[PDB]
Amino acid sequence: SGNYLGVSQNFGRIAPVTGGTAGISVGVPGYLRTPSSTILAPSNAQIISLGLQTTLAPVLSSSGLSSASASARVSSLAQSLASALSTSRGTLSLSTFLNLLSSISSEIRASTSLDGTQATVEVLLEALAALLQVINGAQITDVNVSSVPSVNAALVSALVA
Repeated sequence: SGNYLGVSQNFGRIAPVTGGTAGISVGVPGYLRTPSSTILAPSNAQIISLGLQTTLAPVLSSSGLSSASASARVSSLAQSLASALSTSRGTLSLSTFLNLLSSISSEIRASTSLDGTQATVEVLLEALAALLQVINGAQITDVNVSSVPSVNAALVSALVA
């Protein structure tokens, strides 16, 4: 129905008693349980915090030093589980996520271009981070590694170029 001027000037005591029928999906989203009733409520915001958190991690943790660059990627792995405890299951996409991981290596600079000696150690630090991110709460199937370009094949291609 329509609460616009309540169709009569008496509407000042008639709240918006309209809305409830959600099409063929009466309170049952499942595939897209968005945390607000507004189609894409994370309107290139919260869904981009899966980038912005690690883009700004070295910027907020006092530059891209030999602790902050690990902290940035470890923080994304910690949010991977925390996002699974929310609407998601620690996943996003299968080919579009690779375009993210190719940038996530570039912005903290390790696991791309300069990758050659520190990157040999980082393969064990992120093999541990992939086990730590499940030790954090283990939702049974919650450890995405894509098909190679997952900020992880770069740590081997650093030492075995």
